Amino acid sequence: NEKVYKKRQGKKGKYPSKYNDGLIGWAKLPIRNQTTLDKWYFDSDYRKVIGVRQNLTRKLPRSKFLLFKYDDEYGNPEGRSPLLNAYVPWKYKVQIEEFEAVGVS
Amino acid sequence: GEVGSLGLKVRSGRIYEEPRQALRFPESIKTFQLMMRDPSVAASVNIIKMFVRKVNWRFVPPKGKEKDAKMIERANFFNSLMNDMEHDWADFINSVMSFCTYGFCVNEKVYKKRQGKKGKYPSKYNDGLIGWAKLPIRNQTTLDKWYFDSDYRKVIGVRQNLTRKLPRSKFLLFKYDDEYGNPEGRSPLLNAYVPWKYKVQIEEFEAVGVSRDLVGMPKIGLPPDYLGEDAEPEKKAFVKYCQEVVNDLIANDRAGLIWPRFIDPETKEDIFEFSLVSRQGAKAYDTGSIIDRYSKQIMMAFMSDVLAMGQSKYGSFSLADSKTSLLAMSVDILLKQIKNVINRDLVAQTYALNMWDDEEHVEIVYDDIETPDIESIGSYVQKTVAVGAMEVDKALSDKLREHIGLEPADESKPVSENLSP
Amino acid sequence: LLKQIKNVINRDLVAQTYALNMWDDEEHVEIVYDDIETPDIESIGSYVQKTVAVGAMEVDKALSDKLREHIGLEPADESKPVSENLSP
Repeated sequence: NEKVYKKRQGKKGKYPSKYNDGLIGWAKLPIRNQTTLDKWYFDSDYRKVIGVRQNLTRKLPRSKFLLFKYDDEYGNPEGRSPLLNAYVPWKYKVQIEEFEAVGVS
Repeated sequence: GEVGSLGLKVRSGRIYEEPRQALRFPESIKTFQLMMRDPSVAASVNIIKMFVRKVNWRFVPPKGKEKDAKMIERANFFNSLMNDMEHDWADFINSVMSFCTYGFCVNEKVYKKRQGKKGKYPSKYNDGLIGWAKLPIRNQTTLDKWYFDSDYRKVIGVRQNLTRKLPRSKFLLFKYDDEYGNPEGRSPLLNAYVPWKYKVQIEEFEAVGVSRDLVGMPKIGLPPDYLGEDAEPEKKAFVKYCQEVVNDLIANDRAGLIWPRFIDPETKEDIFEFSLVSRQGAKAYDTGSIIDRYSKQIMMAFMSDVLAMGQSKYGSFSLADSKTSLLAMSVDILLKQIKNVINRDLVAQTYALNMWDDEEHVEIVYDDIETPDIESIGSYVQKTVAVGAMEVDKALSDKLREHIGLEPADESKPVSENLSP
Repeated sequence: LLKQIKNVINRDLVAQTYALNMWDDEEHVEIVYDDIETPDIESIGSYVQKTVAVGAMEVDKALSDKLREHIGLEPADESKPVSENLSP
């Protein structure tokens, strides 16, 4: 979620906002989708490299976004989706269901 | 003196304890991924990780000297610096929780100095004190060889494949069931390997069998002269229509058939033969019951019956309760192991290296996974204090109130009397 | 999962908001979450009512606020109390 910071509070424009205490604030993206991120930029020895592009391309730096890790184990950016440990039952369930429907037909 | 040695296997640096080739580090990693693929194993080793990552940690001075200002300020500094790490404490617990999948997890301590920020590892507390940052972390599949020490006694050192060899005192080792002092410990998957293999085999056989259940498929019997290339164009059209029937026929409402038929005068049998393929037997073994039995055994191995059976009224997830479940007790053992490792390791290193050099150290403590049965605690207190016995003090008054979920009452703001009866 | 988001909050937006706006204070401001559903009042009700008459609990504004918030109310204003003329 690439953070976008609205500036001096005060109607003005760019990303309009209530309050006029001329203080920094947030607006717009977040947003973002997982099908756009192509490459994750590393950092020398691969230690602590939280940066990725969004491939036209919109390569973003490390400190510009929030990343949420589900079951981060080896400190990999993608983490581990809960769907990972449900692949085997699903694949078995779907095919056997599909054989049943064909069988009735 | 150590007249003997706890020589475990010491084959070629790699620990050859496990007599099965598959479950040794070069291939044990794959084997563990394969077994992790299984649903039952995944959920059983996920609930334990769940329970560990559920509780939080807060540094506490020892039983005595808890009123000393030095100990209190040391606890405050320890907690603040724990929050000062670039990876949160919960993230460290996450990285450790590879614990279950392999039985060990290395974590090289990377210290840090505030130095008024402006450094490699920025901080937020300007005191110029030593601290921790970055790794921990580390991967189990990278460690190639474990370096021993002469008589094999107390040699916790390994590489991470000039070289990248790490020293003994630079990383923490979290072993599961260390009995022979083997660095890899013993992953819980080891005593669940066999039921897993049986279940996966039978399940694959069952899936293949379901796939090849060709009972009831249409079979068309044509005379050999029909099949060919020199066959008359009409016969070719006949075969083509039979192909269309085979590939398209369903059980819709206009389902039917008009087949040619001719009982040959000789042999008294029809030549055109349309029928459904039929089997004259039944499968010997009932695979479903077998797979259910093996799944039950797998859940028994990790003592995670609550996953299938459900929450029973004879158990609970509260350690402090008298009805603690077996799996909760295992989680307690794991937490105690983590606590002891942390205490003898990095806390001691920070206490010594940073100077100070005080005999008494500060330990880390953990709360309960779930609060005990509130009603039972209330009943106990009511039936034991109104007679005397337990003396009411500040300790009970804060313990029960935090069991509710609050923090010790602020006498500065009591409740009004007007706003009451 | 809820705690995990709170942990990402450490380096991320609030720290960015705090640091960029300057200030540079040691203590930070943290985000919290409420409960998914209200706890069972009957156990809570049985607890307090049968343990304050013996002692243990020290009655506090926090106690009188959490208990009243469980129903769904807000901390009572002492300025206006409930009347007694009707209360028979």
